[PDB]
Amino acid sequence: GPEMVRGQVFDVGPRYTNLSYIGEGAYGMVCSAYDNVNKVRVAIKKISPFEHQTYCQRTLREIKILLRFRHENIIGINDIIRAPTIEQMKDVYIVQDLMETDLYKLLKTQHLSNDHICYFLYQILRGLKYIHSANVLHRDLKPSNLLLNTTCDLKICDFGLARVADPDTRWYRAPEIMLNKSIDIWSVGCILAEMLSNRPIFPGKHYLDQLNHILGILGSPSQEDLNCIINLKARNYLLSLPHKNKVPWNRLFPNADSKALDLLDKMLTFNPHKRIEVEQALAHPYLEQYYDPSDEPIAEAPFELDDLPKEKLKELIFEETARFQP
Ligand SMILES: COC[C@@]1(C(=O)Nc2ccc3[nH]nc(-c4ccnc(C5CC5)c4)c3c2)CCN(CC(=O)N2CC=C(c3ccc(-c4ncccn4)cc3)CC2)C1
Repeated sequence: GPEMVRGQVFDVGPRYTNLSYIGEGAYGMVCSAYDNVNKVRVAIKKISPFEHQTYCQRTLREIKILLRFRHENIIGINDIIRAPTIEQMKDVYIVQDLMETDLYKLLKTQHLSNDHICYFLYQILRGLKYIHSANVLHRDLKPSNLLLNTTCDLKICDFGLARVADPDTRWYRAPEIMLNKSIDIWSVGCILAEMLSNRPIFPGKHYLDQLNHILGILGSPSQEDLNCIINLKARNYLLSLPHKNKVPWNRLFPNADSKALDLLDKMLTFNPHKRIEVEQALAHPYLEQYYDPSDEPIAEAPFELDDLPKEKLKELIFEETARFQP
């Protein structure tokens, strides 16, 4: 009865037909499909998380957040398919917009132009404005989580790690998280850097090597950065560390644009309190030809702690997808 992709039941018909393998990952499998009802191309992805709570946790964030968000530079959810009773729900099928590819695949095939880089960056920070304006952190910004259509339109995906802000992949992890909302800007910076060099800038093997890469290019932190840390054991680590001189951006990036390296700097500042916020990164000279606060929306309804048994999450998951059932 049901369609099937690489020996994987896709029980999404009769509405969704002509299914085609796009990719896979720990999450599940993603597919291109035809919506026979709205007569348009979509992406369906089959998730099977009900065994372990952290899967249930990521499933529910993904759904909660994306249903609640509407933005031009954020992948929405269109429809969601799941069994009509909670006992029999083993899988969720989340239908979203179809796109051509992600930034990860794009970088592996082409060195981009300052034209491609200025626009992509503009759209990222645009997306991020909405997200932060909802008091919400993505927490996992990176190339493979920025989707592209043939029109060079960029959309941000995967809110599996999303949280509400509340001060109480490694290569894009901000330095404060190896020690103890700006954490997104550091990712956006590391992404800017990769788009410049077609190389990940800070490719650490482990959490300590990650720092060494970071301090390798920034040099050792200043007095006031060290202060604004308040972790002692962490800070004690940093002190124990041989002095390393700041690399000027333009020696790592010779053929790169003067204005962008000025934005990268304010983006990759060690001190989280000093680092540029989205609002301003937008207002930076490098994005002068794009920056338009009229055309740069903010969440109308800003936002939720769920460390619960996988049975209550399965309930909430069922509850949140209810709106798609007769
Ligand atoms: C990176 O974007 C990939 C995830 C993302 O959304 N993909 C995605 C979404 C919409 C899309 N439209 N068009 C394309 C598309 C079209 C064409 N070419 C591409 C690129 C060439 C690849 C992409 C596309 C791709 C896939 C799912 N994910 C978010 C997610 O679904 N959630 C967060 C994580 C969850 C989860 C993770 C792991 C497990 C689990 N792990 C181990 C065992 C069991 N379960 C369970 C749930 C479930 C909920 C981010």
